[PDB]
Amino acid sequence: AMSGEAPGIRKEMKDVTTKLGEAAQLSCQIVGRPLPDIKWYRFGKELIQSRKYKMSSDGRTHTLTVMTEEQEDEGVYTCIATNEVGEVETSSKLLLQATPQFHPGYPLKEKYYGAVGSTLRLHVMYIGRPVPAMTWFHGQKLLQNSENITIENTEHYTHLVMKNVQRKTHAGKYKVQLSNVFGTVDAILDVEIQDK
Repeated sequence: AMSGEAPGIRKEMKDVTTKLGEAAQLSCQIVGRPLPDIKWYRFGKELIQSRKYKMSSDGRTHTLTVMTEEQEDEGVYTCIATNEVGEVETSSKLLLQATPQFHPGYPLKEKYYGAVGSTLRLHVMYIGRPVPAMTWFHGQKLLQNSENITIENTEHYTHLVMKNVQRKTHAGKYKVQLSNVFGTVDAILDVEIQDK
């Protein structure tokens, strides 16, 4: 006809939390005449329906189902509703839940070796949502950022860098600890310094 109604949001998308590895339903209501066509977006790219991204619409309620497998599934999801009259946009975030766990796929070795006088970097990949409190220990001493020690913590890893390693000062056992509301986990790394 002469007139159609551009898609209108009845219920906007809301933030959703789901256990990592389980299904996540992101839903919203948008109404238009003609009925709106739905597209889902992720990092500026259109999501195409698959087994991982299931898409449901009855013309009013639009739901995206994400079968979470990895931490990277978390984040922004955008639903765009369109018709000849116009288009609307709505976005929300997916929050994952996972007990702190050292990343399988990047197994930690028992012993690590640092050349004398060189910098040693311990790069530990982990799985944990929400991002866990991360802590490093050398013996019974809690590691803190300083001139020769730096610790970069990310939602994907905890990175310890030690400058100018010497056997008397840097050799020994190290403990990396990850903790969140769900639980805690730790690993012990045996560091040895080799003259070279």
